[PDB]
Amino acid sequence: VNSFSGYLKLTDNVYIKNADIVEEAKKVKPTVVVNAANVYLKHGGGVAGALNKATNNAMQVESDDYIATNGPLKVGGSCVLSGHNLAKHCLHVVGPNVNKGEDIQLLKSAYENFNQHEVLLAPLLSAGIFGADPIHSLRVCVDTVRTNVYLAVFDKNLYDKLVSSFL
Ligand SMILES: CC1(C)CC[C@H](CO)N(c2ncnc3[nH]ccc23)C1
Repeated sequence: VNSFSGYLKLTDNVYIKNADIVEEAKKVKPTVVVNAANVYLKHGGGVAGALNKATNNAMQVESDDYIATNGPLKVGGSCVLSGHNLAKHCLHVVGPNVNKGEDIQLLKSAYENFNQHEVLLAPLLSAGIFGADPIHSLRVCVDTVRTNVYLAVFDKNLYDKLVSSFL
């Protein structure tokens, strides 16, 4: 039993809700919140920009030190950093950005990072400003993640379309 509330159950391990991931994280304070990161951990917009703003830019400061030490992530890769005031940990995961020409096949590799954590709060990878089809992203999530994932979908219209079209 966990403190996630109001989710629709899609499968044995995947749950979905129309919610702002920032507000969800502040309420639940989960062990792991997933960020829709880029390889440089530049948290300028979308989910990443919103999460960073909620940390008063502490996420960006930590991220800049991480990159200075380690260099950029791989597309499809991830790193674990602090969750600041939002969660214990933040799993920064890089899904392919279709608006940069990146291979959508890497979306499965991106979701595989979730399997290293027993429970996560997460957005749909590569959705929003990353330019991928969110229905497809949900399909890959369900077919790849085996741990317990609680998906927050910000757009209410998009949430209803994902539920109604789910197979
Ligand atoms: C374009 C979106 C409405 C759809 C998919 C992603 C990840 O779920 N989106 C978010 N989902 C949940 N919380 C969020 N906060 C800021 C953006 C955001 C944007």
